[PDB]
Amino acid sequence: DKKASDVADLLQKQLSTYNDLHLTLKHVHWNVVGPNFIGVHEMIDPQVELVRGYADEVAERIATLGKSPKGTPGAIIKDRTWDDYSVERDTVQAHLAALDLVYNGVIEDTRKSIEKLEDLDLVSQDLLIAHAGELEKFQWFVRAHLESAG
Amino acid sequence: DKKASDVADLLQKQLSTYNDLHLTLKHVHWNVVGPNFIGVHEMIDPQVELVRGYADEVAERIATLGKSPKGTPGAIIKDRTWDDYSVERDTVQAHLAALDLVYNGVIEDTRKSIEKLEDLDLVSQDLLIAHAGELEKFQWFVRAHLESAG
Amino acid sequence: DKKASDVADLLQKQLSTYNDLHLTLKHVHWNVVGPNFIGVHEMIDPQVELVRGYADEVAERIATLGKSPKGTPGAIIKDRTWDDYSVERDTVQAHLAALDLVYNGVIEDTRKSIEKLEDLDLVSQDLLIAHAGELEKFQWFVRAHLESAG
Amino acid sequence: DKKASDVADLLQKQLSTYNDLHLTLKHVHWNVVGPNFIGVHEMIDPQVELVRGYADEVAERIATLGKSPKGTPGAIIKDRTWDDYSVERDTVQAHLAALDLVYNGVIEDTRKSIEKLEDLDLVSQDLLIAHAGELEKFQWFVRAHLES
Amino acid sequence: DKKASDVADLLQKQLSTYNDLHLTLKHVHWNVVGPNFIGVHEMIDPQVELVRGYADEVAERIATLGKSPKGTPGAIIKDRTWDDYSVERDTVQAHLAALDLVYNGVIEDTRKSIEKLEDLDLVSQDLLIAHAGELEKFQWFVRAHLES
Amino acid sequence: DKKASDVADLLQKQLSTYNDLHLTLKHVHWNVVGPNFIGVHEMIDPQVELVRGYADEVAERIATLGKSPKGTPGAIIKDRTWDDYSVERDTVQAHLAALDLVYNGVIEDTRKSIEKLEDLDLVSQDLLIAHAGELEKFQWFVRAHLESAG
Amino acid sequence: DKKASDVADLLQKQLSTYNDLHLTLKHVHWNVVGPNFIGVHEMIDPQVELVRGYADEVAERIATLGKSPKGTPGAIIKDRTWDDYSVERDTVQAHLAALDLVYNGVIEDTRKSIEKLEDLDLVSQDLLIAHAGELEKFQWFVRAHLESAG
Amino acid sequence: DKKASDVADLLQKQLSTYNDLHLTLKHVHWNVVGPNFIGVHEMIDPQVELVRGYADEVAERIATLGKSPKGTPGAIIKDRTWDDYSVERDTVQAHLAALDLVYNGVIEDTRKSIEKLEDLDLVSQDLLIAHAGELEKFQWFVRAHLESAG
Amino acid sequence: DKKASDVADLLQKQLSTYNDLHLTLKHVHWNVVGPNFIGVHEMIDPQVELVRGYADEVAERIATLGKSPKGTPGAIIKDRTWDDYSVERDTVQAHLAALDLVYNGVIEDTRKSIEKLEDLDLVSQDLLIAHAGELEKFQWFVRAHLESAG
Amino acid sequence: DKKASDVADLLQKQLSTYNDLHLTLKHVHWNVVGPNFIGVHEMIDPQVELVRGYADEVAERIATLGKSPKGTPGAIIKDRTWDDYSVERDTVQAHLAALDLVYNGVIEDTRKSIEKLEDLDLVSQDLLIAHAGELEKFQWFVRAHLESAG
Amino acid sequence: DKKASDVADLLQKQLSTYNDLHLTLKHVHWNVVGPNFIGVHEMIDPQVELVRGYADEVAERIATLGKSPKGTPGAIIKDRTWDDYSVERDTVQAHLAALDLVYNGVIEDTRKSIEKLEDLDLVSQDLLIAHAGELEKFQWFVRAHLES
Amino acid sequence: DKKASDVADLLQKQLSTYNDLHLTLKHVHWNVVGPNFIGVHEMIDPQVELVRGYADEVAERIATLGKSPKGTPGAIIKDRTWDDYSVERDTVQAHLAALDLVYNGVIEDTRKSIEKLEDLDLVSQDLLIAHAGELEKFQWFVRAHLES
Repeated sequence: DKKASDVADLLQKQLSTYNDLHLTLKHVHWNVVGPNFIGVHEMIDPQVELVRGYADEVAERIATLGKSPKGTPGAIIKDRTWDDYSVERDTVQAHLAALDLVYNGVIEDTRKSIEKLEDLDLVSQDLLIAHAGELEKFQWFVRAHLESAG
Repeated sequence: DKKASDVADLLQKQLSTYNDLHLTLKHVHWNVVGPNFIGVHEMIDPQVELVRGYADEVAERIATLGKSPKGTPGAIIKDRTWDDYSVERDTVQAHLAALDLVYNGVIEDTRKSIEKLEDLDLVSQDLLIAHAGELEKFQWFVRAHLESAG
Repeated sequence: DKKASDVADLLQKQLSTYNDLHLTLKHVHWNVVGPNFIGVHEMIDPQVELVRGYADEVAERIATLGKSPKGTPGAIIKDRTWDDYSVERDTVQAHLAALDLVYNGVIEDTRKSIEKLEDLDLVSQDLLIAHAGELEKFQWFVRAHLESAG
Repeated sequence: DKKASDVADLLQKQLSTYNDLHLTLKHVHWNVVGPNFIGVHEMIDPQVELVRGYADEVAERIATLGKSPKGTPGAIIKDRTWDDYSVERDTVQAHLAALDLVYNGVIEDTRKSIEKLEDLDLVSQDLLIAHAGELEKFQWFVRAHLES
Repeated sequence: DKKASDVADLLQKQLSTYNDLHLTLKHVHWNVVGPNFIGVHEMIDPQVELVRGYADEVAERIATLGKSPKGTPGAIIKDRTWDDYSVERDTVQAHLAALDLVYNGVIEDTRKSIEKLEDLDLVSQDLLIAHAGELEKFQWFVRAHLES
Repeated sequence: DKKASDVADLLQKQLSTYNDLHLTLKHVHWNVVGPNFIGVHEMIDPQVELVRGYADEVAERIATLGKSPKGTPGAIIKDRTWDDYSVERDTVQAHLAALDLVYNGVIEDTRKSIEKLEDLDLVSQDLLIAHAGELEKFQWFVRAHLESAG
Repeated sequence: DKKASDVADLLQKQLSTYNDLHLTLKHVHWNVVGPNFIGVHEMIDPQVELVRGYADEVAERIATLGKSPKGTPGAIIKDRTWDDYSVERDTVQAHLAALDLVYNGVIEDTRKSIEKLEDLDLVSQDLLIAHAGELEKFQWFVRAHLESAG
Repeated sequence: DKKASDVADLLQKQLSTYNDLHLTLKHVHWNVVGPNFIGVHEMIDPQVELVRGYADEVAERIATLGKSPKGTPGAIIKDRTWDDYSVERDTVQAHLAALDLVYNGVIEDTRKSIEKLEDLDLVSQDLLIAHAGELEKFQWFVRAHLESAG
Repeated sequence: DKKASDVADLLQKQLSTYNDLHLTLKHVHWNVVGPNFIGVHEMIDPQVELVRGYADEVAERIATLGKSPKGTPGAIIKDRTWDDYSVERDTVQAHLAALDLVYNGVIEDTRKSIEKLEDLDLVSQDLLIAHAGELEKFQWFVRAHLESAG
Repeated sequence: DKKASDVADLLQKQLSTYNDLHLTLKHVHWNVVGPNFIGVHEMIDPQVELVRGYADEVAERIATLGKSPKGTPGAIIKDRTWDDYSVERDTVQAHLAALDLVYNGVIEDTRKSIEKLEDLDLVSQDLLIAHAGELEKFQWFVRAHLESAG
Repeated sequence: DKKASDVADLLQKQLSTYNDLHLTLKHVHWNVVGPNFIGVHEMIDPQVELVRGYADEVAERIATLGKSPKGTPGAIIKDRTWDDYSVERDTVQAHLAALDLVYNGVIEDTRKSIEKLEDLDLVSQDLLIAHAGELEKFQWFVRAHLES
Repeated sequence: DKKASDVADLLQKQLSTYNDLHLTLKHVHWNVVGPNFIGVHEMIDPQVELVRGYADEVAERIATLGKSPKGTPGAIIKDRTWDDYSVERDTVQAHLAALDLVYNGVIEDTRKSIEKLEDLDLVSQDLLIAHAGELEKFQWFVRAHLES
């Protein structure tokens, strides 16, 4: 129960971020309009599944550690730090810029936890290190759209 | 814009209920313990996908009608009427009883909308009528567990 | 069969609308060019699939009703629906704008046949109710690419 | 509940029809001979699975409505209002003709249930309305065979 | 031919058993409730398809032997020597117990046919010997449930 | 591109032949009846698939050559090829006999375009050489159903 | 080497019958014409694969026993007893009648071997007993065509 | 009937060579022993299917042309020119050397026919040109085994 | 159940033979080296699959008979069958020779259990009859790699 | 290779733990009975799959390191880990309780090898880090079935 | 043999083109940015596999013709007559324009080989004629992007 | 950013290794002859796809880190520190021996990068650590061939 409790808490934070993340991901998928919006749909779909699956992993890891994971809407806002995605019906430029911002928080938060799990739980850390690869790759695809010349 | 606006609103309610629903569904999947918890996992998994897909349908129907659908956590609690699933680490009996309750609201709410869409939009109604079939069947599987003799 | 004759007549118009539709749909696929034409390709492919399928259902339903379904080119330009598609090799917006109007008539015609079937054949009605949803959803995606005039 | 018992009762009549139907579908499959029985084999197979699935759908709908669905041979006999299918080893013509008559009842009974369910249960009605389309479509393929 | 009519007759008794069996399998599927009915759902499904397939195998074997296989509800009643399955909405315990008894007969009847076919038709015998393995294997899973 | 213009012209005729062909092919599918009609169903289904595919290849080739491919109903009845199919609900032989003649023209026209392409475009020629094989093989199966007049 | 040699010989006979069988099967597939010839194709195809596979089994069993199996054309006629299928371009009635005859020999020959292997090799016998099931079922489908009333 | 008759004859020759070929192919598959015999099995299997399929193509092309194709064992030896594979239980070296020889005849014979079909039937020629690619590639894999240094 | 006890006893020996077999089979897979070791890999993989499957059948049959099947390591070295496999990292022939002898005992033991079951349980017998065929076929392939001493 | 020798040694213990593990895992599968035994079946099947796979990875890694991996029964009971599984035909809780303890040792041993590998081989460490996650997740599911003593 | 060495030589030039092509295809895939790079991603992927497969087809054809096919980076440089693709992170417009020019050469070189092979090897020619169709089809999709 | 440019640089060296590697893998595939070249064919195929995929993974990682990944033949030559693979049509023994030496460098270079990335980028390191396992596993199968 020693450090496991502490790790379990770190994961809960991650759990709420993922839930909030795939909800948001879906939200923009539904509200993006404009010329190149099919490409955005194409790009979001797989990420939504990846993140949803990461929520399952993170959640099942919290339970394996001994605590009870929370996935209800209330727990999402309680844990939440990143306000609430506020861009609605809009273009690819607006939603991508906003999403890039969302990922800065997600990636930065994931890096810290990986750093914090170094001496608590290698397994749980490896879990986060695997997620960071896709989280960061995705942000790049997002950024790549906002570069009409680079 | 006439009645479409009104239909679009009815759907938004449904959209938030579904989002809250698959989040909750997942929450119990993660927190159910006890002897017959594998059967509960088995039963929940497909429902989580069905409901998630219904969220996409309902959401894409709101946009098709002309309004902007909301899937962020904030919109879920704003629209929300059914509090916030409060059963955590627990047995199959407790979670199923709670879920049966959750579905009473979901099914009852879906029936009204189907009733209200009768003279507004047959298509959107057919969408809800298709969902009601699975929503109700699922509740029965849930109830079936709580019947150790019937 | 008297009402069966009417219903069949109604479906025949729908059939010809569907045939002209997938011919037209494919026509644009082969003629859309521009920086984002591929997004439109990936949008049309499954719609052609669906509409070719809908034509089969309507044709088979008509036969089921005891009438001979007509699918020859002469039959199509007779029942007709819209001016023989006049956009050749052109931009994405030029094509999508045209497509939008083509879908306005399809959806309107579908809406009317559904009302007329209300008191004639619940099964044939159900067929169009099912069709309307995807037909409307598709226009939506076409319109999503368009966003001018404020 | 008192309006749902009415829906459960209809459905059980519908459930027994499906069971007797997919058994009969297999029976004709096993006994059709003649130059083109192969095609009738192909035509019946997917229908058998469709109807076997429809039986499942209705039985589950009955249990959802709080009643106990009946699927034993005895249940079929009790509910059955028609005569046991009586064609044995025979021509494609003979079976397809008998089957045409069978689907006349199946379809007529389904429409009457779709008609009653109208003011009782729109969800249960939707279930049958969906079935109807397939049952009637299948009867056409049976009939197309009969028009030499 | 006079030794093949004997094989066709056995098989028809076997064919009616399978039909009554896969109908009953579905029936219990539709009526099991309780904490662990989900598993019994999973356990019955593949068995249902296996038995539905076995019915097909036997019916075709009968037609191959020159006789007309019977698969209608009426055929089942005529051939049936057992009582219609009588358990309705009930516990997993109740159905699995009733089913255990059902498979006792199914298996006993199959061995007697495997025993007669010995000197009548080795190919038909091989068909049943193959079925037996699955029928008995399935009865064990039913029984494993009963040993609390 | 001068020869490219000719080649493209040649393909356009082929395209319209293919469009009329799968429309016609499907027309008979919906109208064949008789004791062995299903054998004809199973014969036509993959042929419609193939011909719809061939039209796509020819259309894309034409575009590849710098021309705008035409696939509208008006385009089809203009280039035309055979009298608008005139067999409605009829027997298998009645339909197959008609189909046979329709294929005589297709195959003949293909044979000629292949000769003309001999010295213009080996790639477009190769496309028709490939098409001819299945087109001819199909007529064969149609004729196999027919065997009268000794 | 004792009885294995004898069993190995019995199998070689079977091997040549199978090879001759799938060749013949294919021959009629190619030469059957008439109304219901699609059904015959449909029926033959799977049998051709089954029999071809039985040739592999029987052949690999001969090698496993210690002898060298022969699949060349010469070995087929040497072992052959049933002349050489002599029906060419022809109808379903003619080819089926001929095939029924071919199977009488095949089935009768298979029964004897099963009978002869009873005290030589149970495994090799089980192999033949499995084949007999399909060989006999197939003959029935063949006979079923020649019964326009039964 | 003019040249088609002549082409039909050329194909029959090819048909018998293929039949004899896949029989032989299978024969060596069953009789190859030694260290690297798995690789030989691996290599033969796909060729056996390819060649069997080529027999179907060639055969269906003969019928499409108007003649009756022959696949019975008798026709194989009548048409046959290449004696009868005489290597039995043996090593990879022996069987491969023999097979290389078999293919020299097959490839050389195929080249002539392609050459002879140049002014008779382009379609039938294309059929043979497609086969030659695989026939020749296969011979190379065979030769590659007999090169323990090259 | 008296005979059921004997039969079960018989199967238990078979079970342990199968467990030692797939453990041993996998042992060599990991230790075979040499120029043609991969051919042996591809040979063993499906055999391990099959034998692991056979163990499941025998185990389940034993339970079906009312006995407790034993699959622990202690159970295996008790019933035993052959000297704990003693070939480590070695050549292909060294391993295959050893494998050959291991299969001689398996096949012999199977042959005996099949005779003993003759008058006890036709179903359990049928199970081994089925197993014997693949077990023997596998030895064959092992022996095919070997061909020394004339 | 000195450290490579140590690492290999470490993996060999892991290998034997994995072999005993899937043998034991399968042992219980065949011996679990009770009202909810099937839930345990469906829980064990993929775990056996995984553990058999892990053994292959560890075995191949050991060989990759230049050592001979040992997978014989004698090797397993030598390295050993826990008392030869002693629960035969028994209840679900009786089996799962035992399984729980077996997994405590596996996970602990894995945890230690991962620490020891920290400074010897990052790749072999990564292998166990990957294994630990599923091994621990599985214990979790086993423990989820258990919930006594408050 | 002396007429086959000519075919092997052509093909090696063709083999080096394909290798440099599927490497370049991946390179543009990795460096396209802008509003619609996703589509260009989708468009390039299947082409990459097609060309990687074509490289295989030609290399095997060369070995079949008795020569040793060359596929190392050094082989590419030796055979290469064009300049290394030089566009880095850049707009879809920039890469698709550069690629259009690349396929101009690829297609022109393929037709000249199809033209020589005419009297040398009809089978090898058939191989390239098949490739050409895909290479030219792909160049059209590249160009359709350029016509704003 | 100044610590990420270091990671991007390493990776580009790694990216050029993979490209030269999957080209070379294909090259040996095309030129192995002898009694058991078929197996070496099977062994190389999945490795080729694995390495082609790894090239993609690294290139994308470089673009994610803000740099432009280089995949053209010229890029390979520039980064390449080893000699172009020089074995032509030759025995399985000859290629597998040469390949063993090739993977010695590939693996040694990958460990040094895994070692540097330790304090630079744990995510990029994780990427290579994953690759290493496959690269080393593949080198063992190459070596197992060499131990006659």
